[PDB]
Amino acid sequence: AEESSKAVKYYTLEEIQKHNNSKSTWLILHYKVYDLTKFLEEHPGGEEVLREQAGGDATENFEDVGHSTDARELSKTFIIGELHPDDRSKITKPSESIITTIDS
Ligand code: HEM
Repeated sequence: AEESSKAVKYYTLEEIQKHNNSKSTWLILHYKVYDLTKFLEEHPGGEEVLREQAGGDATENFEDVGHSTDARELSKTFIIGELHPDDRSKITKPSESIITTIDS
């Protein structure tokens, strides 16, 4: 009648957590929110690879897998929003420090 709205722009860890279905594959990369549902098809690992990560900040993982500057840039095509102040500094800014010392 007289209104409009779209583009998540800013979502909460929960909002993204709710979206973890092949239909609502939402995840957070680096600190933004991307629509995996739009990047489902694509990806070598498959659609799940994204779904299995959809439902929160996948960066924490996507960082280990060590994606390519292309994969990251490509995600910019799915970017629908970003993590709000509800869990920004909670995920925002990637980082990981683990000691690797195995043998098997
Ligand atoms: C929003 C984030 C993601 C995007 C846009 C993305 C994109 C891609 C792309 C383009 C590739 C092909 C090679 C490359 O990395 O450039 C790839 C491969 C892969 N990704 Fe992701 N990925 C994302 C998140 C993840 C997460 C969270 C995991 C782990 C849970 C994951 C696991 C893998 C694996 C195992 C491969 C296959 C390895 C290979 O191609 O040799 N990805 N991803």
